[PDB]
Amino acid sequence: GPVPSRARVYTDVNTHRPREYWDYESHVVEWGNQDDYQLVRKLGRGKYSEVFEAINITNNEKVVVKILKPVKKKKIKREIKILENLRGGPNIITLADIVKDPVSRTPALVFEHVNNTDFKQLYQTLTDYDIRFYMYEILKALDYCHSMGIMHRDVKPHNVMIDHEHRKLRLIDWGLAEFYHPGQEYNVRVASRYFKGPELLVDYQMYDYSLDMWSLGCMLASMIFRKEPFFHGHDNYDQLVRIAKVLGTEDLYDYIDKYNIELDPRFNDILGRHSRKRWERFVHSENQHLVSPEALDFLDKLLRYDHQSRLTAREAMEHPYFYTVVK
Ligand SMILES: C#Cc1cccc(Nc2nc3cc(C(=O)O)ccc3c3cncnc23)c1
Repeated sequence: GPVPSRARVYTDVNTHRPREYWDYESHVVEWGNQDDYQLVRKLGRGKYSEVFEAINITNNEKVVVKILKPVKKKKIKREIKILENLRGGPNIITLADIVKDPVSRTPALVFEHVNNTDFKQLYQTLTDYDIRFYMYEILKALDYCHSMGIMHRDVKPHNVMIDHEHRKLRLIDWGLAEFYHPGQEYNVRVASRYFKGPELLVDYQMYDYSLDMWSLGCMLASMIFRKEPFFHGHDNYDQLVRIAKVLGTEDLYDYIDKYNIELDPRFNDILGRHSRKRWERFVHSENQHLVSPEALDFLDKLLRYDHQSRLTAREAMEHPYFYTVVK
């Protein structure tokens, strides 16, 4: 079968935590008072919930309320336990309360409110400095959650809320996050298409924190090159082909061969042969001010087929790309 894999860092975090920490199915939710919060306006809904701006009438503060759809009850305590485990961590959104909504008959998560500028608008204006600065803030959040034995699995621009005024960043929507246990096989149906790691795309289930680092690399490439999303596939198969047109097919084969993985035969007549490209090819007069040798080398070290070969969050923070960011 497949060759097994282990995270190269934080491998045994959960192994030596108490069972209460990671056994989320045993978690007992501490309920707050649903009457404390008044819905103000609907912000949107995903496949799993509806999110509302609201006011906390005990202090008149703005908050956000995420009313979970009655689907996949297991996921509910997973997301709750992960938020409580990570609460107070750098740049991790704060879960302020949990209440039972009387209409949906489901849990409603109450989060801190972030006065953000949507990425579709924000990304048009980021400077070279802004991108390094915010990348560094994202890494703080990822090193934190990885060091706490959790992978996010849904890193994408929408989940990185940024108040550009106060230069405040929060990593949100831990609804796809999971505990990392060495040797555990996970569902590959996670992340948004454009940010799915090659591991998910070739059906390799024994992945780990390094998945987030691929997603981060996709974000970075979209920011420095001003092309969002960068790998813009039409479906999960074309997504891998798009990647292979940049990283090349030989290193893809090396990857699947290392883990003795077999490509879906559907790729037989769509994958072709492709050389690995140099990142400079994506540079032009409209994004060159965002690009530097340090940026390209950092990106290159994030976007690797082999999950074991990508920079960890901690290593990424040590990269020359961030020397110019004020600490
Ligand atoms: C569905 C939807 C939808 C569509 C557009 C905008 C938003 N806005 C916000 N979503 C959040 C989600 C979470 C979470 O899921 O952990 C935490 C905090 C926020 C948040 C905080 N502050 C301001 N806005 C949001 C949501």
